[PDB]
Amino acid sequence: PEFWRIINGDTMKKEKNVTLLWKPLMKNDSLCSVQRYVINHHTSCNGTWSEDVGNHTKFTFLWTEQAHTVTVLAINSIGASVANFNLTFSWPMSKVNIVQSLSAYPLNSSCVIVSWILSPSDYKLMYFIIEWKNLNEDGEIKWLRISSSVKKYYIHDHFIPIEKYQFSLYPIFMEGVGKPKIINSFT
Amino acid sequence: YPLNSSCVIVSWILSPSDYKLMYFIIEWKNLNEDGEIKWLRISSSVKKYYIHDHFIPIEKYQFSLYPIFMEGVGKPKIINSFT
Ligand SMILES: *[C@@H]1O[C@H](CO)[C@@H](O)[C@H](O)[C@H]1NC(C)=O
Ligand SMILES: *[C@@H]1O[C@H](CO)[C@@H](O)[C@H](O)[C@H]1NC(C)=O
Ligand SMILES: *[C@@H]1O[C@H](CO)[C@@H](O)[C@H](O)[C@H]1NC(C)=O
Ligand SMILES: *[C@@H]1O[C@H](CO)[C@@H](O)[C@H](O)[C@H]1NC(C)=O
Repeated sequence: PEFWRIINGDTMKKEKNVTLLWKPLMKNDSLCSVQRYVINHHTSCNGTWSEDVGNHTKFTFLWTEQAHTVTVLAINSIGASVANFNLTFSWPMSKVNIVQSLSAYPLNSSCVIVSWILSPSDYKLMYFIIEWKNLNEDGEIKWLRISSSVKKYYIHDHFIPIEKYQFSLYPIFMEGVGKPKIINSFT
Repeated sequence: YPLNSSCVIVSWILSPSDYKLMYFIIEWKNLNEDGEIKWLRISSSVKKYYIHDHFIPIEKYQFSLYPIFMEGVGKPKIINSFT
């Protein structure tokens, strides 16, 4: 699976609610069928266990402490997956910004232009998240994972000219997720 | 200058000379990416051209108008920045 973290809370509060969302596996990716999914959490106590999420697409947790790591193992009847995606949460690196600017323009109803300019940083940079949402209705969040090597990508999605949309870019580092950049419209 | 995302209008001016000119070739090339060179034909009777194609307004595009006389190609003319 490819999980995605949703946060619904104030930045001032030290405890944040994190929701995990993943796109259902396809026939080839899961090698066919996976009967049940499991999510494991990493704790400073180093407790090894398993938590069963079910076929439900939503899972919620409350993050308070420093070092937390989540791994979504897709256990099949044969066994468990060997390679999984990875993400970290912590405070100090959530303020550093490496991307100063970005712009978004509409081509038509099928594609959107996004460009960004960033600056070199001491830590290694590998990949980025770009997602979009609608303010007219509080629907589901649509997101995509892109590489940091290429500075230019066209979003292929439906877009209503009348409705006003929100775009945002999340940076990813080994230490965690940095300061998110959210764009409203032309300014 | 681009009228919108799908139309660009170019303008020029000519002066009398001993040689005569027959047609013009409109050529453009991108800066950041090394894309294929696109060229178009135009006669000298009409002074305006409405280039219609898919364009991305954000990036700069380099334009070039070249003249033709009895002896062939003349001095290249380069347009680097949008007006
Ligand atoms: C997170 O997972 C990736 C790949 O699954 C791995 O390369 C990396 O070392 C992991 N990080 C930690 C802190 O376990
Ligand atoms: C929108 O533009 C894209 C190219 O950016 C093109 O593939 C698509 O066909 C266009 N939409 C329509 C409805 O023609
Ligand atoms: C741009 O202008 C040209 C010339 O009138 C027109 O054909 C075209 O429909 C216009 N494009 C848009 C997106 O309005
Ligand atoms: C092409 O050939 C014709 C006849 O040989 C000549 O009149 C014409 O000038 C030539 N074209 C050019 C560009 O010289």
